Amino acid sequence: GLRHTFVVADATLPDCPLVYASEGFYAMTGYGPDEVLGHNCRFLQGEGTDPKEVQKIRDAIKKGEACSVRLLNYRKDGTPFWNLLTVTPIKTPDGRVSKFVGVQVDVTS
Ligand SMILES: *[C@@]12=NC3=[C]C([C])=C([C])[C]=C3N([C][C]([O])[C]([O])[C]([O])[C]OP([O])([O])=O)C1=NC(=O)[N]C2=O
Repeated sequence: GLRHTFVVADATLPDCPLVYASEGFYAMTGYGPDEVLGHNCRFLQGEGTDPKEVQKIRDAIKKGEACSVRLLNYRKDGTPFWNLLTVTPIKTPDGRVSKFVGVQVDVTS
């Protein structure tokens, strides 16, 4: 298949911190678990990140809906790369959102 990464966000906490990331996620971005875990994924964002696309993710999280955007992210070394992101809400049986799962694909080609 195509190369991709994977993270899990804990919705039971208010700002959706990351609680597990795939080895590809650390290797793609250059950040380590000690600088990724516990934090919201937005640290990957930067000057060229489109605020309208960011808005689409922020609303989907509030609304508990899946979303797919294309964002300009930045590695730890500041170099940019294009990240196609799909966020999926994971619900408990009672309809409540417990976790958000994100597949990140570098589509810089
Ligand atoms: C990020 N991946 C990512 C993965 C999950 C599971 C979730 C829930 C969010 C992301 N984001 C977005 C970020 O965490 C945040 O939700 C948005 O920026 C909108 O909220 P704010 O308050 O900051 O406007 C991801 N953002 C990225 O830029 N790159 C990803 O890989």
